[PDB]
Amino acid sequence: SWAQSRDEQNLLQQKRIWESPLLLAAKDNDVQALNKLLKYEDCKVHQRGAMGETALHIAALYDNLEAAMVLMEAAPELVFEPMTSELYEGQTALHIAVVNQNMNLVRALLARRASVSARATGTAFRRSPRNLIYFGEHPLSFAACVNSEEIVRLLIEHGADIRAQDSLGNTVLHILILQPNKTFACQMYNLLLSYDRHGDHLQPLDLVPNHQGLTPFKLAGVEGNTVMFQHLMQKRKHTQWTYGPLTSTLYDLTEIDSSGDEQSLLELIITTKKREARQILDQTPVKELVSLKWKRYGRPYFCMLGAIYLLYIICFTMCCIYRPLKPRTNNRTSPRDNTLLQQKLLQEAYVTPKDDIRLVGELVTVIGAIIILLVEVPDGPFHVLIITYAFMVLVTMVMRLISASGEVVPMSFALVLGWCNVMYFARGFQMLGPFTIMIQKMIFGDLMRFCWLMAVVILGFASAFYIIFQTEDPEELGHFYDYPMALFSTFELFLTIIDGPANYNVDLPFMYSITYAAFAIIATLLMLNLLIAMMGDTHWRVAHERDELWRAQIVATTVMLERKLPRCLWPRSGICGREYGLGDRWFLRVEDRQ
Amino acid sequence: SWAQSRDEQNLLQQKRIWESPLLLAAKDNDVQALNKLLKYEDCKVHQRGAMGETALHIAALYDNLEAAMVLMEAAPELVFEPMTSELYEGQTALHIAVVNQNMNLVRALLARRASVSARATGTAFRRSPRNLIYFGEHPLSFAACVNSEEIVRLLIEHGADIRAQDSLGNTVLHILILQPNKTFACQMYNLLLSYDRHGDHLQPLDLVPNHQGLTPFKLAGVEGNTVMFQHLMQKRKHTQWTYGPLTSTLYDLTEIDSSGDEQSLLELIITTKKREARQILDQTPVKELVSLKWKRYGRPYFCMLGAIYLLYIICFTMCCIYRPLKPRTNNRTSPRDNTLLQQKLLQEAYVTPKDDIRLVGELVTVIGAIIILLVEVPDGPFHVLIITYAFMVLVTMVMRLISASGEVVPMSFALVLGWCNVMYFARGFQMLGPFTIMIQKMIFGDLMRFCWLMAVVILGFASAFYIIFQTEDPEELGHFYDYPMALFSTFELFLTIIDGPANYNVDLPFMYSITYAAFAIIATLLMLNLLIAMMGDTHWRVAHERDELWRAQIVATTVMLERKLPRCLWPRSGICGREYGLGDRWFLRVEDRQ
Ligand SMILES: CCCCCCCC/C=C/CCCCCCCC(=O)O[C@@H](COC(=O)CCCCCCCCCCCCCCC)COP(=O)([O-])OCC[N+](C)(C)C
Ligand SMILES: CCCCCCCC/C=C/CCCCCCCC(=O)O[C@@H](COC(=O)CCCCCCCCCCCCCCC)COP(=O)([O-])OCC[N+](C)(C)C
Ligand SMILES: CCCCCCCC/C=C\CCCCCCCC(=O)O[C@@H](COC(=O)CCCCCCCCCCCCCCC)COP(=O)([O-])OCC[N+](C)(C)C
Ligand SMILES: CCCCCCCC/C=C\CCCCCCCC(=O)O[C@@H](COC(=O)CCCCCCCCCCCCCCC)COP(=O)([O-])OCC[N+](C)(C)C
Ligand SMILES: CCCCCCCC/C=C\CCCCCCCC(=O)O[C@@H](COC(=O)CCCCCCCCCCCCCCC)COP(=O)([O-])OCC[N+](C)(C)C
Ligand SMILES: CCCCCCCC/C=C\CCCCCCCC(=O)O[C@@H](COC(=O)CCCCCCCCCCCCCCC)COP(=O)([O-])OCC[N+](C)(C)C
Ligand SMILES: CCCCCCCC/C=C\CCCCCCCC(=O)O[C@@H](COC(=O)CCCCCCCCCCCCCCC)COP(=O)([O-])OCC[N+](C)(C)C
Ligand SMILES: CCCCCCCC/C=C\CCCCCCCC(=O)O[C@@H](COC(=O)CCCCCCCCCCCCCCC)COP(=O)([O-])OCC[N+](C)(C)C
Ligand SMILES: CCCCCCCC/C=C\CCCCCCCC(=O)O[C@@H](COC(=O)CCCCCCCCCCCCCCC)COP(=O)([O-])OCC[N+](C)(C)C
Ligand SMILES: CCCCCCCC/C=C\CCCCCCCC(=O)O[C@@H](COC(=O)CCCCCCCCCCCCCCC)COP(=O)([O-])OCC[N+](C)(C)C
Ligand SMILES: CC(C)CCC[C@@H](C)[C@H]1CC[C@H]2[C@@H]3CC=C4C[C@@H](OC(=O)CCC(=O)O)CC[C@]4(C)[C@H]3CC[C@]12C
Ligand SMILES: CC(C)CCC[C@@H](C)[C@H]1CC[C@H]2[C@@H]3CC=C4C[C@@H](OC(=O)CCC(=O)O)CC[C@]4(C)[C@H]3CC[C@]12C
Ligand SMILES: CC(C)CCC[C@@H](C)[C@H]1CC[C@H]2[C@@H]3CC=C4C[C@@H](OC(=O)CCC(=O)O)CC[C@]4(C)[C@H]3CC[C@]12C
Ligand SMILES: [Ca+2]
Repeated sequence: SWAQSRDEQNLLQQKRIWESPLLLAAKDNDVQALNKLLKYEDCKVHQRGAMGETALHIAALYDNLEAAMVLMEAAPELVFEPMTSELYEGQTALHIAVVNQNMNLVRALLARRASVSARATGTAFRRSPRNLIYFGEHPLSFAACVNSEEIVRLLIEHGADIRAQDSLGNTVLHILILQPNKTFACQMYNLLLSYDRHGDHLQPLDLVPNHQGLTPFKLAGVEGNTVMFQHLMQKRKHTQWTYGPLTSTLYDLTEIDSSGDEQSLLELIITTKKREARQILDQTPVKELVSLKWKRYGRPYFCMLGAIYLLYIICFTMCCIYRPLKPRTNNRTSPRDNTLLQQKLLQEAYVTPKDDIRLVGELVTVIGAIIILLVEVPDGPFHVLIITYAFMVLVTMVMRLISASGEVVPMSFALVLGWCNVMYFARGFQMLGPFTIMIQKMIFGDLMRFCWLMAVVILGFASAFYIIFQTEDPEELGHFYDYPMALFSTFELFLTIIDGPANYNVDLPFMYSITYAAFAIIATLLMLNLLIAMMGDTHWRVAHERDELWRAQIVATTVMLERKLPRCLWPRSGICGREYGLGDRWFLRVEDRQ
Repeated sequence: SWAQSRDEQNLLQQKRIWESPLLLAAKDNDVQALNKLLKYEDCKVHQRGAMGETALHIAALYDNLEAAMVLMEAAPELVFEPMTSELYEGQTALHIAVVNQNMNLVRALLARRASVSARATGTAFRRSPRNLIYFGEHPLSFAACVNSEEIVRLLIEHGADIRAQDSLGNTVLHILILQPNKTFACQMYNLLLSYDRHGDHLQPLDLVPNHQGLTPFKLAGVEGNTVMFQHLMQKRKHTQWTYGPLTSTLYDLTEIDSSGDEQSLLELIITTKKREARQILDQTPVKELVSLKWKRYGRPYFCMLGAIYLLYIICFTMCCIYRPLKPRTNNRTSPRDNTLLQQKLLQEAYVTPKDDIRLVGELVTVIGAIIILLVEVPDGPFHVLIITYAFMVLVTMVMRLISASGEVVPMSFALVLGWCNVMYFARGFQMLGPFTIMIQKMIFGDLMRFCWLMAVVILGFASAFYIIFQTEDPEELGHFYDYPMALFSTFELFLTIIDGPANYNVDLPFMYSITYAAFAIIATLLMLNLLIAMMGDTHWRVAHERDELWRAQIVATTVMLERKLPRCLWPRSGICGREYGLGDRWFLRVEDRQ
């Protein structure tokens, strides 16, 4: 929709050029006709195009130097004209000569005092998936992103503010981080810091945030720019001594580690969707900072919560084992009625000393399910499972108070969710950590992507198996006696967890042997070993990147564990530079051998 | 703890430099202030730093030649001063100029007669995981390890004993083996043997042991230094003739093979924790020595003990098959009482001729279990299993004497441990050898690393399955009738070795179909095929390094088999050089084609 609208405008531009003799003589290098056209009376010099363009934009756009000069002595006021469309709003001819790097034509427009502070506020210039370039809004931003060091030196001299911000708030240093050629942005970043030699009317230029509060150093980490991260990090390290093949380097940790309640660089890499951003975790101030947080104050407090959680689930288990049950009051309805016990009423539930021991163990599992809904809910997948466990304990709390039949259904969800959250505390162990990443990527990327092909095969054969045995007696082969049991039996024959139905004392239907032989080939052989082969490649991919997926679990745990525990038992990392003559900062010393 | 203490001392050094005008003028190249400071009265020349350092240490540490010379004519007695801390104790300025390779400043301190036998006995110089360098203690050791051939020639002339030993006992040749740049240590090893041209007041320098009794040749094998092993081996080989493309080389085998009761090089590579040390087993005197020990005297005596052990386990088996049993004296307690035989008392056990044949077969399995506890216990995993077997035979010996019920529990351990020690004698066969390395690395590296995630899933669903069927009659579906049977049934449904519970003649509970369908997906599909895919990569890794893992089993067997058999049936390997005019040594001839 948006692309089809944009394509009809770029074809409409080439029509309006082709119709106008003025614009066609500018597109071509036709200085002959531009003489003869401009000597006519009134000439339609200020005629508009499809993009809002003028004649002097066209000569700048097609790199026609000789046609662009003749239009400037004819009409000198075309230099001050922006494009007036919606898709190129504000773009002047000084932007177009800067992008095309027409070095001779930039000096011409600066001699005609073209404004170097004109903002290209269109929609082909926004940072968006619709646009292939994001060059900013000012001519200094366009020249820096095309790697034109001569034009950047040229129009800073003519007075381009280097501290200018576009709509997103990005300065010229934020935009250089977002460019795809990362090597040339490192040479260009240094050239723009050789300037800013002014009065420094705020904090210096590499410390100015955009509208999301990111300085250029944090934006190089959030976006995943590892080349511009290491280049910007060398302003922060500080070599103490060099003793042969040894170097004691002292890193800064001011924007990397959490100062107060602001979001630090470790909190922003975890809370972003770029897979490239998790390459910053392997960098030389950040790799040593996570190991200090984890080995000292993270792994003690994570194996302490993990052992308080085991004693909570064993206490919840034994008060589901010893739940109150009484013999059945009624008589059996049908011969298919197997239930012979029944749960007690609330009055008769607690009338013995062993019921008072259970009442203590039941108050603990209620209090612990309220504390989960005060730590977690007023704020990944184990967020949802610890909340869902906490509801199921309070759903079966209500059913004990108002005496309601069917407490086994909230308890059975609470047993298998309460026990399978012990898998959360497996990221404290390096050899057990990414096992839960394999269980995640097999469920939400292999099973939830191939169950749609199994539910087709199960519904096809369970309906065939049901009507084959629909005339038969279920007291011999009762696998398919009604339709929900034929679906459950066919799901079990698929996974080969119950044996195939056979009697050998009666004559089975003729279509049974043919249908079950076709079933056991497409279901048990072929489509069950597709899934085992799909999950075998998911295992291989995760176990290959095994140690970098564990370190992203350690960062996310330490960030979680610090913002919820009180500050008095979480010391700040590093050495404080007050009483060593280094400032107010917090340094991390790294000694290395080369 | 130790690292946080070390970091606060290296920041305290940079503060005390920055405070003192004397030390700050030495850190910088400030010969101006050092003139004006030293001309003041008393100057605090002997002022101490945070590391125990003086002013002349600082100028040596920051490579300031012009500042270090002015401090020597001012105070000439600063040359004889060690650092006085705990982390740099004994280090002089002559060590610091040697490490930094300040060639002009070393000749200055030797002109000021700095002692070349001063020991850097700190804690930043010990061989330790805390330190990134191990350079020794003397200036000759520091210069040799930084590959400075000019300083080593310089201070041997000024009288550095080349035969000096640090606290670990290492000479200058032991320290060169421990260095990470192995190629430059080979050039440096030869230069220090061009010296030792003295009276040779003990055995020569490449034969001097440290405090663990290792010469440099054995230390290059224990540490895994294969480059310095082949370089030191060429002093031992001896070419006899060269007949075209043929070479009869004669190797020495004095330190490689076991002379007496001392530990040889093959006994030290097996008994070390370096994985690098097992690369020495593929070297040209050592690869041919293991094949001679195994093909001649190892494989006969290992297939002879392996056939005496089969006749021992068949004899132990048939006296467990024919154990004394009598009909049950009591009557059945409950309908769940299935036992209808009972073991005899000791009086009535041996009263027939077939009991006298068994008594012979039972005395053999008692004697053979005592001999195991006289060969093995007065001294890897099959150490423990042959000892555990030997206890279980003597536990069930006691229970036969004092008549005690329950001999089936010591026997059942003794049957499966006695038979699975036949897998020990599978390293005598090259195609069966590393199969037991795959069984080891799957148990103690895959199962004991993923059973913690299965015991979470089994405890979650066995508790759910138990309370679903807790109101139901167990005479139809009795898989989960009490809680230890619900755990054993859920472990069996996990591994898919019993069929899923179904009746089809009664109505099962509603939560059963939902819980078992969720169980059969996460347990039988997903987490059972994780483990099969994890063990599939353990197979692939071991079968790749298949032949070098078999040769480390052959070395460890031959070492074991030689120190336990008497010497009269184990001939020494090689040809003795007495009656061929070669010494007292034992040579191994290798003929090769190039
Ligand atoms: C770190 C990892 C730990 C490792 C494992 C360590 C522990 C693992 C194992 C642990 C125990 C093993 C159980 C054995 C069964 C006998 C017990 C018993 O006497 O039960 C009695 C009732 O008991 C109840 O009713 C239980 C209900 C409440 C339990 C908790 C109360 C205190 C909670 C406050 C603090 C909670 C924690 C605080 C939370 C932070 C009666 O039972 P019985 O009739 O005698 O049973 C025989 C049945 N049979 C005859 C058929 C055979
Ligand atoms: C290298 C690999 C070898 C390959 C395989 C070769 C061997 C493999 C096979 C071997 C034999 C197979 C057995 C067949 C059964 C008949 C035997 C018999 O007569 O038993 C009798 C009792 O016998 C006993 O009580 C046995 C107890 C002691 C056995 C050892 C005694 C001498 C040990 C000293 C030296 C030990 C060695 C020294 C140690 C260094 C009675 O038995 P039965 O009542 O007639 O049984 C019929 C039962 N049925 C009727 C229900 C069916
Ligand atoms: C699917 C679920 C699977 C996992 C289930 C987990 C659930 C239970 C969770 C955790 C249960 C308890 C921990 C288990 C292991 C014991 C200690 C240990 O070695 O762990 C860690 C050290 O931990 C330490 O720091 C030891 C020093 C004591 C500090 C406090 C420890 C708390 C122990 C109880 C005091 C509590 C006080 C309240 C009283 C109850 C070692 O971790 P690592 O170095 O990173 O290992 C990586 C290397 N590896 C993998 C190769 C080995
Ligand atoms: C009421 C009782 C239960 C209540 C709580 C339980 C509710 C569920 C718990 C947690 C769910 C909430 C977290 C979202 C999923 C996490 C994964 C994710 O981050 O993104 C995922 C999108 O996610 C989805 O696909 C949406 C989920 C659809 C089904 C949800 C309900 C079905 C229950 C499910 C029953 C499990 C079936 C087994 C047994 C029946 C994308 O996948 P990925 O992981 O990011 O990458 C893998 C892709 N790769 C392979 C290409 C690399
Ligand atoms: C991925 C998830 C899918 C899982 C698959 C299964 C999910 C199903 C989940 C639950 C279904 C069971 C609910 C329990 C209540 C019982 C009512 C009932 O259904 O059966 C009733 C019958 O009526 C029917 O036959 C209804 C089924 C019609 C065909 C199924 C199409 C729906 C699937 C389309 C989805 C397509 C999307 C998938 C492909 C893209 C009762 O059966 P009866 O007792 O035998 O009565 C017969 C009367 N007679 C005796 C006269 C003969
Ligand atoms: C097969 C697996 C693949 C499936 C593919 C689909 C192809 C489908 C092909 C054919 C299906 C067409 C069925 C024909 C109708 C017959 C009518 C009838 O009732 O039977 C009669 C006998 O009839 C016979 O016994 C015929 C014997 C051959 C049947 C087809 C064998 C398929 C060979 C495949 C070779 C390999 C090909 C594949 C290679 C990979 C009556 O017998 P009855 O004893 O009285 O039983 C009635 C009992 N009842 C009354 C209770 C109901
Ligand atoms: C899980 C356990 C599995 C294994 C079961 C082990 C338990 C039984 C163990 C061993 C039982 C007996 C040996 C079995 C094989 C026979 C000989 C042989 O070929 O082996 C070896 C030669 O062995 C020789 O040296 C033969 C020359 C006679 C010397 C003494 C042999 C002892 C035989 C009885 C006299 C004793 C007197 C006491 C009275 C009984 C060949 O070894 P290889 O060349 O290195 O193999 C590599 C090639 N391959 C793998 C491709 C083949
Ligand atoms: C009472 C009856 C039995 C009595 C004796 C039996 C006791 C046990 C016998 C021998 C044990 C003594 C040797 C230790 C294990 C050898 C492995 C080793 O050297 O290093 C291991 C550390 O070792 C461990 O992990 C410690 C073992 C913990 C559990 C021990 C008892 C459990 C029984 C066990 C029950 C087995 C369960 C199956 C069926 C039940 C490291 O593993 P690795 O091999 O060096 O390399 C593989 C890792 N890789 C893959 C990353 C490369
Ligand atoms: C990897 C190794 C772990 C293996 C997993 C399995 C290990 C288990 C091994 C052995 C257990 C069985 C021992 C035999 C003696 C019987 C006593 C008994 O347990 O049941 C008794 C009940 O009491 C209970 O319910 C206790 C169980 C509570 C929860 C389990 C916590 C232990 C696991 C925590 C460790 C977490 C570490 C793992 C995760 C990090 C008797 O049962 P009953 O007859 O039905 O009585 C009910 C009375 N009623 C009739 C009134 C209702
Ligand atoms: C399912 C597998 C995954 C599990 C995930 C967890 C999700 C859990 C979702 C739901 C669980 C919540 C249960 C609701 C409570 C009902 C109360 C009741 O007792 O039943 C009533 C009927 O009620 C019905 O039959 C409802 C119809 C089916 C609903 C659930 C189908 C799940 C569809 C999933 C589609 C694919 C989704 C997944 C795709 C991969 C009474 O019936 P009854 O005959 O009288 O029986 C009582 C007999 N008793 C008295 C002996 C006890
Ligand atoms: C009455 C008393 C004795 C009961 C004790 C209660 C504890 C067993 C509970 C109370 C608070 C719980 C914690 C509350 C919140 C969290 C955060 C939660 O983190 C996540 O969900 C992050 C997972 C992810 O995003 O991947 C993990 C469980 C944990 C530590 C809980 C572990 C179990 C705790 C310690
Ligand atoms: C009464 C008589 C006829 C019985 C004969 C007894 C033999 C069957 C026993 C006695 C001594 C036993 C040996 C004693 C000790 C050892 C060393 C033991 O070596 C290890 O445990 C090393 C394994 C490892 O470290 O990996 C292997 C079994 C073996 C050869 C035993 C094999 C079986 C032997 C020969
Ligand atoms: C009656 C029941 C309860 C007894 C339980 C039996 C297990 C405790 C035993 C039987 C089989 C044994 C295994 C048989 C073979 C091996 C391979 C073995 O591998 C090696 O040592 C190879 C080393 C090398 O050659 O370099 C290590 C012991 C292990 C895992 C054993 C460990 C203990 C096991 C599992
Ligand atoms: Ca079966």
